[PDB]
Amino acid sequence: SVLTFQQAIQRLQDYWASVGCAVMQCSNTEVGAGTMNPLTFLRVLGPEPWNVAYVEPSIRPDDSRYGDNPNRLQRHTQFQVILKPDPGNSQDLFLHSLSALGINVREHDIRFVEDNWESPVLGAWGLGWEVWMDGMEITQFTYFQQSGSLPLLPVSVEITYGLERILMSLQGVDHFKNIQYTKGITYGELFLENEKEMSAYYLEHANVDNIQKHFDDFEEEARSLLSLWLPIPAYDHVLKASHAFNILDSRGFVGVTERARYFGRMRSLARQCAQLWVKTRENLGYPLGTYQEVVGQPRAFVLEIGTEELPPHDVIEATKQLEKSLIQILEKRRLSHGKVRSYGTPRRLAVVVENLNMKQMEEEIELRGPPVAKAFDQEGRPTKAAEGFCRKNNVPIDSLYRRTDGKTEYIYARVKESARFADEVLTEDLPTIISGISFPKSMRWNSNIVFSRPIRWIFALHGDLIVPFCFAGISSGNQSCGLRNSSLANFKVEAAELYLHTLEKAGILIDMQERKQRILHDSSILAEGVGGDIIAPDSLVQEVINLVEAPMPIIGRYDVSFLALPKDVLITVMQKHQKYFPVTSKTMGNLLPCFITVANGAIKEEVVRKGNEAVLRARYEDAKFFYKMDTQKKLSEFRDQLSSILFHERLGTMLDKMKRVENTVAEVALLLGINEKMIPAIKDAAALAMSDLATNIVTEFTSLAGIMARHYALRDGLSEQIAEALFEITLPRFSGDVFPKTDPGIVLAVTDRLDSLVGLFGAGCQPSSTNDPFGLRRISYGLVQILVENKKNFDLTKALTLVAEEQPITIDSGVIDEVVQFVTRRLEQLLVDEGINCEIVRSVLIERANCPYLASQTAIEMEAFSRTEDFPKIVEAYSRPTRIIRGKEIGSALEVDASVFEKDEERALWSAYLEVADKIHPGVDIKAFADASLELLQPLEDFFTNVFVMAEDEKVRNNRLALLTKVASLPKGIADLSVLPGF
RNA sequence: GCGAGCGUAGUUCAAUGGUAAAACAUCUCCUUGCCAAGGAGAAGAUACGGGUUCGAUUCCCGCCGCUCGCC
Repeated sequence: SVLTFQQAIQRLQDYWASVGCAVMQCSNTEVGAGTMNPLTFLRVLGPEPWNVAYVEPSIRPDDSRYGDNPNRLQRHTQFQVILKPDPGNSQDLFLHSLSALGINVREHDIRFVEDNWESPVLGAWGLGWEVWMDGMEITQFTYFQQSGSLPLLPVSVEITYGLERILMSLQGVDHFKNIQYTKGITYGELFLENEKEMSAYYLEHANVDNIQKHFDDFEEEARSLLSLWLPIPAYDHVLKASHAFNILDSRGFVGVTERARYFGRMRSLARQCAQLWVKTRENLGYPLGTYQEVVGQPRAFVLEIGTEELPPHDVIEATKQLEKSLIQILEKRRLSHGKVRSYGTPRRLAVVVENLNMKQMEEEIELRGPPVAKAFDQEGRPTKAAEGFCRKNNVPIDSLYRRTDGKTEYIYARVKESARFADEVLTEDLPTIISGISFPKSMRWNSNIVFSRPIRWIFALHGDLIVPFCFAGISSGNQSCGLRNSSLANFKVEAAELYLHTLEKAGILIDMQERKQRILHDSSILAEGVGGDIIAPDSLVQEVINLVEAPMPIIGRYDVSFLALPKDVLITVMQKHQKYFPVTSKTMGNLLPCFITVANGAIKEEVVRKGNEAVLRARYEDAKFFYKMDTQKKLSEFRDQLSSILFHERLGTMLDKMKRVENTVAEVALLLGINEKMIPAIKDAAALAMSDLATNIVTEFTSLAGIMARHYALRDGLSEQIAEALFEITLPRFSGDVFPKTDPGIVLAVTDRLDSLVGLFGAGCQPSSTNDPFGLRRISYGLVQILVENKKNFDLTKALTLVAEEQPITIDSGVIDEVVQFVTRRLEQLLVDEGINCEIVRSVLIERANCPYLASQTAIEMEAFSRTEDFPKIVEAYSRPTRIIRGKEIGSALEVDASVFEKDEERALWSAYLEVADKIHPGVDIKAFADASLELLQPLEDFFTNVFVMAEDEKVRNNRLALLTKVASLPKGIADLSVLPGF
């Protein structure tokens, strides 16, 4: 029959005992996971080999739900296996485990989807995958690299089965209380009331001060026993203190600001138990050993680097910096070739260079060295440089001559190219090619070489002969693994020109652009067989392509009564978590009860559809309960939960922040010049803002912040524009998203971004680093795009003098004069990379930098004027009276008068100044300026020609100074003309 | 938190294994004087430290600053 719950264990722990793991027992203290058991956190540190495997429950109380939802339990059993050192087969033993416990691995769909692991409390992290059998995540698989705070050597492999998410799939059961434990008895009929009334304890009746005391008591005892040098009890007390913190957090007694203190209090206990254990081991001497460690026509050249499953976006950025790094070094070494072409797959990165040469080019080239001054001399030609110049080239020293190299120097000679057979060249240069590829996250598995996933085979051939070398303990050869668990899981390719034809004879489609066209072209037949078509945003196809090797699509049905949910929760479940394709009927274009999934390989396609249909019958069944729990109360009541989300420590939660916005959004609608008959209809849509952030859905689907506020608002019976404005307080959410277009949608999206700037700035967290906490870059970058894309006239130095007045911490006039600069630099960077010149955007941003729309308007309109032949007339016309007045003690400020203006050309210059200054007002555009100064430039050169400005008289020489101070100051407000070149 | 790319006169930019160039700015000499303009001349730099090589601005390592993605 089927596997019961105890046979699963009785077979897993004897299979893993045939391999060689010791089989221990669980602990006797409450833990939350398995990786914190005393014998997998302590005993991975050191040189000590530790193959072990055990079974333990895990108790985490904040997941207690009275035992009703069929997936979450407050006490669930695991199965943990740790292998140190990494044996090498570490994921071909796993798939023998699976078919050992009665699974048919040639029939289901086993997928290795990447998921890293990190935990700051223990101070550990590692890289690895999670295993999807028919859509269900069943197992985690990790290589460790830190533990405590000291790096690991050698690294450990951790495999952690979860034995109640496996047994519901292997048995056709939807609710855990129907799982057959042994022949006759059920799982519910053993653990139901423990599930039911330990929840009431961890959830309602836990005495919450006799735990607050026990936390500190355990902390003190573990800190004391770390001074008699006793690691064992000094860690058990850490275990039973981090337990008592969990049933504090569950009861809700931990506020919002104590968590950052509790985590710190308990992290430095595990951080310093580790350094004691690793030493008390080595004072014994490590009683468990120690870990120490030809000429012919051209032929093709193929190089493949097998791997274990890379992420979906480490194939794309590593199939480029390999082909480029090969293109360079093929010609750096004087070798000729043809059509070079790369490829990719989750577990191989191939490159093909066609008809590669057989020898180097072998031509003689000139080469000039040091000048005749340094090396050559009269009767002293060889000093110390000529010999060094001929030694590295071994040409005889009397084979040199001179050339007019600028100054008729630099003696030189010829050299040779030294043909080297094109297969002893690559031996020297390939390892530094393969070692060149660099990723953001990277591993170590058996040495100090770094890569993103372990390399398992290298297939590098040329013609018929093998290019021999070694990288990371693997000697290159001519074998390759095909589609896993098939008849061609290992083949050998003879000649490098029948590589591709052999590869696709084992099922693999390696050409990346011909997997997209066999996904999106066998999905359409399915979607049209039912009546509709797919929804494939090309940010999802680029991540479904690189999860598969030989694709195969399948349609599946889910229930119709789930169609009452919002459309944008159905599609987000089906896309961002399971990676499916929704289906919409192309007549009346809303959703249908179908989905399309992409299997991988030789699949039964009768069990995988039936297995996938029953996972999003469960995720939908949870989201529907959340939704029905969220329509129990009117939306205006979800505000008063907001006071339990942290924003920043010394300034507080989110409820106070949204409190500080209703009181200022009544003026930012006057700075932008918004119509009067909408300043009412904004403010009531300002109290409801950011309310959905405490909802039940949005805590689960944290990407629906903003959608599931408009959905509730419209349903409650508000206006349309209120609900629509309740959505664009979040736009834009990343780089390249739509901006707020409606009128009351700008006010709020601007008023929020003013606060999150002025508060975070005037309260310590300044971005002065390469480190970016709190995202102060994009928050400051979006505030200028909401304006330059929307034709709005703003004042950055008045709004920041008014949205800083509200904060709880005091804001002095000096700290808002750096926010303006941190915004202006961002505007300059936005403006330069639009194909603008760099010198004009620094001559408009000196006084037009306040209103970010007029600046971006008048900096594009100034370059086109700079390229016309009036720029050199104006930039000089205004430079003749600003240099001549570099300081001569002009004291009588205005002085522009006819008191004594007995000058000849003054009487015709001041008139021109008045008739132009009557046009140029402090906000004029650049063209009226550029046509109003061209007629002023002549009386200038008719004034300077005659009048001797400098003082031949004592008092009356200030007219002649003010009359030019004015003509010099006219462009104050339009452009700072003393920076542009050509002055 | 991690990666990626960068750093040359005062501002912008060429070059590369072995006399670091040019533009604008600055200075002096000219005089239908003080501004501008046309002419001659002069001075001025590889962020910093370390490594090989006879010689590194260039190849290698380490420190400081800047810009950009993810967290």
